[PDB]
Amino acid sequence: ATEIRASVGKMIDGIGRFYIQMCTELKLSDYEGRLIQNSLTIERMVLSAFKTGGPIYRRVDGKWRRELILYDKEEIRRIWRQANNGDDATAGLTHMMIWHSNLNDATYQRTRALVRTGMDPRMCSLMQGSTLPRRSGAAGAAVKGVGTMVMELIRMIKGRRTRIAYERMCNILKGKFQTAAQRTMVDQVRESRNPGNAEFEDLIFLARSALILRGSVAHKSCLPACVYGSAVASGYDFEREGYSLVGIDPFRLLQNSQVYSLIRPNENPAHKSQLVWMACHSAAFEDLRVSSFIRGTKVVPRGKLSTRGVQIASNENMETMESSTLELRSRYWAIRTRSGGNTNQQRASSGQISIQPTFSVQRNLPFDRPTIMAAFDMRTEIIRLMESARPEDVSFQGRGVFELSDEKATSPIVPSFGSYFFGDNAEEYD
Amino acid sequence: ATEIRASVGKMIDGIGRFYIQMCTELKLSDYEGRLIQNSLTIERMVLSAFKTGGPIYRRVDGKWRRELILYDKEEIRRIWRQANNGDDATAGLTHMMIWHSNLNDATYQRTRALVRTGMDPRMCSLMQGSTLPRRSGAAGAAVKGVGTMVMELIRMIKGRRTRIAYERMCNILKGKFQTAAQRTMVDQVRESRNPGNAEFEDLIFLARSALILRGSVAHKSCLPACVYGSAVASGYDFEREGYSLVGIDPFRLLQNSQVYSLIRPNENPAHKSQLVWMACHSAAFEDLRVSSFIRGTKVVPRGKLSTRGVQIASNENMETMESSTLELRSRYWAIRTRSGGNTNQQRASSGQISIQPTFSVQRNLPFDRPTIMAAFDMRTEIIRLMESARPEDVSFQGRGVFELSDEKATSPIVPSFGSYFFGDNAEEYD
Amino acid sequence: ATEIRASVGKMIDGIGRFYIQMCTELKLSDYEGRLIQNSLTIERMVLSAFDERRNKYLEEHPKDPKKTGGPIYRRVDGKWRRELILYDKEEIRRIWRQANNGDDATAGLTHMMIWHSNLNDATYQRTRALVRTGMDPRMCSLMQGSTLPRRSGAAGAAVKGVGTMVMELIRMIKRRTRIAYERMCNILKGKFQTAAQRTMVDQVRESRNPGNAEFEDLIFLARSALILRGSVAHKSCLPACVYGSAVASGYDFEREGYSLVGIDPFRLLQNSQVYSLIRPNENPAHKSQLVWMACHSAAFEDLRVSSFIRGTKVVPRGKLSTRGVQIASNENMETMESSTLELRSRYWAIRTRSGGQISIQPTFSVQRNLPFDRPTIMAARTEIIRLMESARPEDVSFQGRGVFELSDEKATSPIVPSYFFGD
Ligand SMILES: Cc1onc(-c2cccnc2Cl)c1C(=O)N1CCN(c2ccc([N+](=O)[O-])cc2Cl)CC1
Ligand SMILES: Cc1onc(-c2cccnc2Cl)c1C(=O)N1CCN(c2ccc([N+](=O)[O-])cc2Cl)CC1
Ligand SMILES: Cc1onc(-c2cccnc2Cl)c1C(=O)N1CCN(c2ccc([N+](=O)[O-])cc2Cl)CC1
Repeated sequence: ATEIRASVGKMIDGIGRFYIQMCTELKLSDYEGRLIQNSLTIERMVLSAFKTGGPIYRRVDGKWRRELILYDKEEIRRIWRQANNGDDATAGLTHMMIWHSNLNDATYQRTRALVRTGMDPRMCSLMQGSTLPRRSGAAGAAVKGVGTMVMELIRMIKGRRTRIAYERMCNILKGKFQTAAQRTMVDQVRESRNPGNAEFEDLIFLARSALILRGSVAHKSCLPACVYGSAVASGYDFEREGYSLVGIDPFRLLQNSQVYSLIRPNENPAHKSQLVWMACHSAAFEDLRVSSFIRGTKVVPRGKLSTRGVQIASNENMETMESSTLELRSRYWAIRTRSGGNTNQQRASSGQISIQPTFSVQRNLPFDRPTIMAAFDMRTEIIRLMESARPEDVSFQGRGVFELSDEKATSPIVPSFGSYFFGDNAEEYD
Repeated sequence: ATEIRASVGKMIDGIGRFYIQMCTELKLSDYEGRLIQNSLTIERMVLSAFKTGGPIYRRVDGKWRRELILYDKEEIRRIWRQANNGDDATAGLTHMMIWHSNLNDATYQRTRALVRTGMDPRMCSLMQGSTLPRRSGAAGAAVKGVGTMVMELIRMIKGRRTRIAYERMCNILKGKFQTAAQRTMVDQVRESRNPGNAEFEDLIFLARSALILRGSVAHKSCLPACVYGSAVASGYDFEREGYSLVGIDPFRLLQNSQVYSLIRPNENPAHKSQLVWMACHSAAFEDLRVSSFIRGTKVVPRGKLSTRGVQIASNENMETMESSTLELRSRYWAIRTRSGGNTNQQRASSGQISIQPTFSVQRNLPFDRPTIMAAFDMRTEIIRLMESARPEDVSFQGRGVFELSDEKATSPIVPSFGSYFFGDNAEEYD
Repeated sequence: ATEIRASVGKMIDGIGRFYIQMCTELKLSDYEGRLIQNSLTIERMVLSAFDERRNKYLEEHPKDPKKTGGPIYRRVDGKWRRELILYDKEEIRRIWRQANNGDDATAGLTHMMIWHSNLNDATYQRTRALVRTGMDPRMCSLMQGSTLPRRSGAAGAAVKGVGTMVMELIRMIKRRTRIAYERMCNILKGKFQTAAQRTMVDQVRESRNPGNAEFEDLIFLARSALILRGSVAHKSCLPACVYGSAVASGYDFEREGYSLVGIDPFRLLQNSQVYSLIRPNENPAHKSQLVWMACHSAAFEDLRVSSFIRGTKVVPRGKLSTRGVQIASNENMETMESSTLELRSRYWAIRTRSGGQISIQPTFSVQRNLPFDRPTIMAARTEIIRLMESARPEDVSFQGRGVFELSDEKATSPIVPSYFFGD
């Protein structure tokens, strides 16, 4: 707890000090250093370094300008290592990768990659950290969704360190499944010699089941490097105060930060804001209802967002680019979870699924058809188990949201009530 | 294109000139000639002729009066042929039949005819042109729904020109199915010698499948004969301008026309208007949402309509009949389609059917149960195919509605969102 | 002109640059530097150093005369710490001039005084001052700039309300320097929009040895200004930390220009984050309202139009769950928390110095009011009473003019939509 916050606090302090340093080298104004487009470029540089470069955006003569500078990968590596007091500090590096992953999960649908892997494009909610490199951190492995892990394994399926790297991924995936039957099936894929089609068939099954019998996937609020550096510069001490990725800390920091974004002509600044907000709290596949309740303003589906990606291609001309303040604050806050929700328990039920007519009145007589009709080796155990599940089943009982003043999480607020961020395109209306 | 509009333009000009002629014979005032009840009677006469007669409604001494005149079927036939410059002009005749069919599809449910044919009364959406005579036009065959065609075939099943007339109907029905499996099944019904129960069983199957794997059925805006004649009389040239049944033309004409209807005491003139509007654009079984969006005012289900049929039986007394203006104009317009929508393609999917919890918050965890659970000879190919379909699947991508000023259909408007016109009676609430 | 806009941007550059220097001297954190409480102390320091009267006096009557102070605040060992810091006045004066390029630039000092005056009008209704002078405590709404000095510069004089001038005059009447009396009368007359009020204001101006009749005039002349309102300038003057922070981040007010009545101050607060210390039983939202109102001279406005511009409700004073911004020496620092001040707005509006078809002929027999623009048609001591009785609380002003989007930099498309100290 205290020990966790200590190290997390150190790596964020590292990223902070690096950014500030990196910002001075480029002779950037404070405002300019707080432009999200600049942060990502600087973030890109240090990851690429471990020549390199990219677009830097300045405010020259009343108009936005785009230079693109280059640095020695040795020069960058030296700046990173030294900002993290001697050490190579891989931890801060993989933290920036996860922030990039989170934003990629919010910005882009990845059906094109799904169809080549033989996977249902509707499995997107299982795809957390798919753009994240194979053999990422321990932190990376935690953040990767069930679908991400299935997709990595099929690519393998399609130099006997291959054997262990295959076994390493099966165990990662097994750790994520919350039922014994799903876990056992992963053993059968892992135990297999010369992996082929049966294994493919099985992994596609397991992916599908993870939509109802959800896996344990970690979520980490990871902010652009400018937010961290800005704080360090303003006099916040991440090592003395400690820090959390899953507590109030990131919400609290975003409440005291001001980030900017370059915005295109037809784009809506409010919509750009939602995208980066979603990315910041790793909520691309979180129910839109709960996101909305937390943020305070409506969190609208991807297809209704009047916005393109955060990054700006070298194609388009800067002469029409303007700068908006990204709204990243929130009405409430909530603890980020590793849980997938209830996948069994079985204990009791408690509820009502039909009515008994009391009054002679013309009307239909409602009943939960799926549930009533439902009740009439390891594969069937799963089928039988996910068939028992209802969309109405409640997870995270007792758990709620908190006021920004309730930093001890003493008094939770349980909310009362579309849901899919990616369920709103030209092919389907979900 | 130009050639199509040329002939369509001619037959509408024919119907026009006939009506004007027919109106003078009966010494009818222009207003009286634009009474929908009078148009249908005149329409009835020329169809019956190919003695005859029916009720004609006049404005005498401040009250509505009902005479019923008679004509020689030779006299009528002469008036029709000569209004269409020499030719027998069957094309204009079958056009009036389709207008009658459209209005019958909007006015009356036909479950009584469905139960005798051994068909599910819920198949009404497949029943376009069921009141239309067997061996109608080529135009008639196009307008007939899948259920209409199945019902005709069972009646056959229940003089070896019978053999071809059976084969002719199987090929009509086959043309309508958009999948190969459905088409193949029709071959098996057609190839059969001595048609009996297996064929019945099969046709009931095919009808059912056509609710999800919809067939290609044509739709034609066909207006009462008074609307056409009124235009010709006012100086519109249908041959010079050409005409379309599926383009902007009928919408444009309705925007420049004023039709009247006799309305009963308790009836709502707004509701009478919707019925004739639906009939005019062949939209009895079109989604109520899209109808509403096009019309501009709400298109209400049949069971919520405070109106009886357009026609007035010789029973009821005229002394309480009054005359209302039928509102048949529209906010937008749309192209009438021959398509049934997507019945396969299969190519990709793109969407989201579940959520991954990000925040520890008490709530249910939504998922598309039908779709997720779904994925666990020619008959089974169809079952397997319609089981893959979801109510959420989007058809007519890119296609939208148009402003009445956008006659070239250059800039479409894609709308964002009950649905069943006949899903609102004392037995069921759909 | 751009020049008018560039000289205003020059002084904000000065204030900004001065505040930055001051913070480095006080070894303050950036966060600590953006605490409204420190900003005030620092602001209070400069004005004290240039308070020649107090300095001339101290040169005669011995304290530590060369120094000046106030409480600075820091966060130490997880808790806020108040400390009385004493600073050498000459060094403050040097840093001011240096941050204003050798110039003593008293317009920069006056700006900060108007900010404090705006803050004072937001916090306290000043009934005791009013009754002592012999005027109605209800005249509350004409008291803008009353907490300012008598000689306060051109900007300061422009900001002062009608009742402020009246109070100054009555103080003098009840009390070589006939020039000060006559000058203040001109400054009073210039505020009056009607010619009838302007005439009576000259009768008082042109008088030797003013007494009863002159005192009685001003009191009625003030009473009239409640209905027949005066031309009182409203300027958006922000805490020095706001300006300091912007300069520090790289905003160039001289180059970019700046106004106190345009969109500028609204834009700045949109890109600012100001903190306040907050007592245990205080609503941070209500403190924020208070400072927001003080920022935009909004104290005596209609609450409705203030709410409409703001976005959230602008609750009246006696229903506001917060006390003053400053913290007294007797207050317990161990209970102090610091919070963000939400000072952003939904729309913006120009800040005024000010205080076709005329009728309708009915066509349809329908129950309704048959409206007519009362002023235009009808405008064709006793005259004052007549004018006051003629006017109605439902008659509209600033016709056509509305509010603008934050995105609408120019005055393109306006949007056409109560007592803060109400009993
Ligand atoms: C004024 C003012 O002056 N010094 C401070 C100040 C500075 C440092 C520590 N504590 C304080 Cl109080 C201050 C202030 O009120 N702050 C600054 C830091 N804030 C913050 C709180 C939590 C998180 N987090 O969890 O990431 C991030 C941030 Cl930046 C809270 C708001
Ligand atoms: C006045 C006025 O005088 N002559 C005309 C006039 C007459 C003939 C042709 N063009 C024109 Cl402009 C006119 C006019 O404005 N009309 C009349 C015909 N209209 C119409 C347009 C389309 C369709 N259609 O597609 O079936 C039907 C109809 Cl009736 C449009 C409105
Ligand atoms: C990113 C980013 O990088 N450089 C700038 C930048 C910096 C300086 C000038 N212009 C710009 Cl655009 C920038 C940005 O978008 N800003 C900073 C300044 N802002 C601002 C706008 C108006 C007023 N005012 O009227 O007082 C005050 C302020 Cl501080 C608007 C938001």
